Amino acid sequence: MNRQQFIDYAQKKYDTKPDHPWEKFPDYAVFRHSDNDKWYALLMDIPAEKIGINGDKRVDVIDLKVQPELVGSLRKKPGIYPAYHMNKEHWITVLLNGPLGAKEIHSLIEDSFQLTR
Repeated sequence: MNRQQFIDYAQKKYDTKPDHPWEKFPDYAVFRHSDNDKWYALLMDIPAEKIGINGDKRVDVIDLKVQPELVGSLRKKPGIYPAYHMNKEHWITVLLNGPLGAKEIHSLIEDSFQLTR
């Protein structure tokens, strides 16, 4: 799943419009509820290095909130890394255009959504 397919899925399955809090980073986009304004998804374009993957290349990742007892197990899957720019005990960073399946990603997007309802 890529950057495009992601922002679209959010718009349809949640009717959420992407926000861009950072002026310096036009790409970084957050997804929150209209209720409590709580972020449940953080889309970012970052240097592969910042999350351990090598190669002088950039990557598109999304940060999702999960239950602290699942962070250890999830991070063990391929394509899931430690939370970047977010709290590591509560957040997860999923690599887009990566080995993680869109289905598995959709459910994680749901989990982060309900965890911040």
